[PDB]
Amino acid sequence: MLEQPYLDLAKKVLDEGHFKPDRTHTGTYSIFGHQMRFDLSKGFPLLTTKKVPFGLIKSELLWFLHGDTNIRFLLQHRNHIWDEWAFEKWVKSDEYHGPDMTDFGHRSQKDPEFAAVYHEEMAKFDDRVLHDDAFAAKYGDLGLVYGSQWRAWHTSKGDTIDQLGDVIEQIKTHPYSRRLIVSAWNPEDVPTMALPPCHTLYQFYVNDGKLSLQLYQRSADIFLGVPFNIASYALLTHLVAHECGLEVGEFIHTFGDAHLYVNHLDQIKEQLSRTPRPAPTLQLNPDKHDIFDFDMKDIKLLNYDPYPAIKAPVA
Amino acid sequence: MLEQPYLDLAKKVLDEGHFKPDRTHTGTYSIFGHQMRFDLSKGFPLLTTKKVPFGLIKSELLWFLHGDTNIRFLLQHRNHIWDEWAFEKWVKSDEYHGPDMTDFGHRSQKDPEFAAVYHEEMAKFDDRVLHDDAFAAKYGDLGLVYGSQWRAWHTSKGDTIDQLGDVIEQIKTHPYSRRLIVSAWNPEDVPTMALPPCHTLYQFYVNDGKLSLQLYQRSADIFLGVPFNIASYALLTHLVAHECGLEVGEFIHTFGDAHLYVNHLDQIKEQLSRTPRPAPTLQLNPDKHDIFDFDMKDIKLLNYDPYPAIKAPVA
Repeated sequence: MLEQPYLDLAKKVLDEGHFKPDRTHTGTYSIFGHQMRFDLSKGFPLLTTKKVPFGLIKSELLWFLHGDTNIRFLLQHRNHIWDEWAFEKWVKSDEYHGPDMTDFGHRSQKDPEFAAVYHEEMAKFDDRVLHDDAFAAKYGDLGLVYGSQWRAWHTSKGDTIDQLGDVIEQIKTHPYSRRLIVSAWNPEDVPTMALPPCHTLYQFYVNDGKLSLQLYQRSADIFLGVPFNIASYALLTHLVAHECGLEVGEFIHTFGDAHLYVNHLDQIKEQLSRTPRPAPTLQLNPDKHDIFDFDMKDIKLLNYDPYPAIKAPVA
Repeated sequence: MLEQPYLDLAKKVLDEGHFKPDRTHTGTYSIFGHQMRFDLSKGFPLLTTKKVPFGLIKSELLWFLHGDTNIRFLLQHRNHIWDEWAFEKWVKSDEYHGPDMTDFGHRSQKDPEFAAVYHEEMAKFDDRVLHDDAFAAKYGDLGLVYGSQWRAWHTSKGDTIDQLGDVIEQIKTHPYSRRLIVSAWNPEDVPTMALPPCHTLYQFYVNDGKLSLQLYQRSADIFLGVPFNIASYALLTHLVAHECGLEVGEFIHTFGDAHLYVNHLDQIKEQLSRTPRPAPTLQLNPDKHDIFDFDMKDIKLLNYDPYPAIKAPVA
């Protein structure tokens, strides 16, 4: 069944994982080193064993593909995956004259109404970003995010390299290249910043007139993360394939540390007693071929009949 | 037997490989995506099924570890793996007033005496590098090599980051880090240069008080390359383990494109009918713990009883 390499990872982490005290200790089971393959000709590897929001995914991949870094795009799509980040830096100094929130991702988890403060304060911020150009520009731009380092790497000599656009230029002239590699890792930014990338490095490849893609992800959350990630890059594999006129091969997900957090073993345990269903067909716009000029309504997904989504808390 | 994951790779490439016209077409069998593990507590994964020069390896890793980039070190150790590179750039313009050699790695393969010209000319160059400070400085320094981008990455603001030395600083304070990553890939240099790295990215990890290491190599030569590479990084895993006071775990070799060139199928076929022997024990100096201050005579290897080495031509 298409998503089984998923399910197998978590079976592995569960009974082969190691405990690491490593958060704020908190706990994890973690394996170092794992490839996993998906044949993208069988289906779209959106997990059927719990409902996953494909639109939070195809929006987030369209931000990346537009070279975007400002929050505002996403919040114009009901997409709240990046908020936390920007809001933190908002609640840092100035206009911010309101209720401090150090460790709000904990005080707002070990709360009751420390949740409503944050959730009004965030209601607020998200609205500031939405309408105050002025504001948006300053706080909603996160600056170093994936779309930034995919499409505009700052080079020592002053320019900006569209690292993806050039690799897409070599798929079409040099399909047999062994260097079709985009990095999001920058040695010097890496230690200043909040979130050194998980989705560290990717290489494409061509044979048989089909595109296969390989991701090196450095840290992973089996429960809450990996189901969403499989789809971002399985979609990337389909639109680059789509634009370079080739067919979709395979998506290979390689992990350095994979880990399940301890508060997720319950859910992941229950998910596992379910039985994967025939997976959705992905299907994109022929009349449109400009992928950096794609919008929402041109990637369509059909026949995703999941099981119920499982709520879990993030750790 | 310790080196079997090797042997299995080539069995895979051989009967699962694809033909790619991709050199100067010339031919290869190539797979995209492969992890491979070595438990470094069983032995040192220096192939027993053909003689491999461990000293060409432990010298080359000491150049890297000294932040070195000049050829001269290596040529002071009978180490000719990097020559070709430097010599090419020598035979580019000036003092060079001698027999052009465009495509000498072919004219000097599809030759007879076009070999003696090169091999006197190179005798010569190597000697220039050896004794002419002046010269060495200019031609024997290759500039962007692994030791350069491990220990002195040029950052946009003017400094040089000792990316390895800092990660070795975090093994000892932050052993449970999920970011123990050194890159040799630089987005902007990458397209100017000759040889964009194969040994692209590496991450270390700690559990159980033992160090395991993971390499992402982007292109690989199963026959002539991979046996030498397994040892460079299996040695790195032992000396970092050695200096951070921890034990040696495992070495995980992940490959994007693995490939065997067509002129190597014979040899690799014959190697495979051999039967791997108990592997050598690696053993390093206790009194010395400064690994960047290591020299040759402090890494010792014992009990390597290989089969005969198999000569093959490079393609």
